[PDB]
Amino acid sequence: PQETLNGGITDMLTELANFEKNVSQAIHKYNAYRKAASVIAKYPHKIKSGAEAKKLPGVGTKIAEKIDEFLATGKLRKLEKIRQDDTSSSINFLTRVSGIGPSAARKFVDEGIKTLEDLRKNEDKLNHHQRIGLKYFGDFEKRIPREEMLQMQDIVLNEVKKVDSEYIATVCGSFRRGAESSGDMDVLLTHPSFTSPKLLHQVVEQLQKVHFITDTLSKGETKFMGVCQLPSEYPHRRIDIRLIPKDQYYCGVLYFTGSDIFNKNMRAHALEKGFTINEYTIRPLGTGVAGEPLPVDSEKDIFDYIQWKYREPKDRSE
DNA sequence: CCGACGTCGCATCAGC
DNA sequence: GCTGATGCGAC
DNA sequence: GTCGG
Ligand SMILES: [Mg+2]
Ligand SMILES: [Mg+2]
Ligand code: NA
Ligand code: NA
Repeated sequence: PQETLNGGITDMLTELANFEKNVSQAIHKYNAYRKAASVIAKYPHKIKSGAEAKKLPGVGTKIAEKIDEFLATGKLRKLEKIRQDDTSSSINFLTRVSGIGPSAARKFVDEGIKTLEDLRKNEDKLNHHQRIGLKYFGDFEKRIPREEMLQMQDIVLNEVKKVDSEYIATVCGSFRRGAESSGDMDVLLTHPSFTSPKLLHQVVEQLQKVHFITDTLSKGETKFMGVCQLPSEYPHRRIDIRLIPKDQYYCGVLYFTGSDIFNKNMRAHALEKGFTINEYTIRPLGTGVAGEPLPVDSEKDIFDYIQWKYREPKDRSE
């Protein structure tokens, strides 16, 4: 449906969700607004009254009201006020820096650090992640055309095969769903000798060695979060690398393939057939007792157990 | 009326 | 020192 | 904020 049917409404709701999350620290109202924004975006008629909106699930008495106000006046008094408020719009802004969440942004603004310039002048009050978040603020909000993703994937598979030819790597995310662009790169790793440490680090190390990986946000025994750059300049880009055991690998690939709404929908159907699915395993439900993890050897095994027809990654927007 | 609302790895903090 | 809590980025 | 036990 064209943005311009209810775009003004969904934008109002999105911006309200952001203030809830970033300024108020009400994660649940932040999800409540997002859920209402999503259900309205998908609605194929120009909304004419709050009461009409109110029939959608996740739209309730107070969002119906705000919708009427927006229909009557082209705006919300409350959102106009919060927008112009120096403190609140700074807190909300600073959270766009990767590594600065609602709590650091509050603490910065409290001591009068409100802008990126203020951030640049005070690097010693930033932790490591936060400095990298700052040094790449602009790069991090840019999108990744599929063409660069394929070239990034060429580099990742090649270097992974070179470290040890028995690794299995799959790039997940919207890339894997065939999206024309991506926000970042998510790489899933496993190795036959890993089931239920150096295996992760050795790969990270090879990608630093050929200068693909440039910075490190965090790195553990199973997850790496970092930054990479195609050789020339291209923007710097977010890359995660996770090492999963073999018998959880295909669950990992399904989950990190997503999307969101697809996984949710699939968890929900999974529910109605007496199964649960997290990032690791699929388990039958007992009185409601999740039992032992079932064997899984492809993505398909999972879709089978729940009696759903395999879906091509292509067809997993929802 | 009032509790649920997704779940988890890593970095860094508070506190013993 | 250590453990357990909290912030943060994430389908 | 919305939903539902
Ligand atoms: Mg070999
Ligand atoms: Mg992703
Ligand atoms: Na409703
Ligand atoms: Na942030």
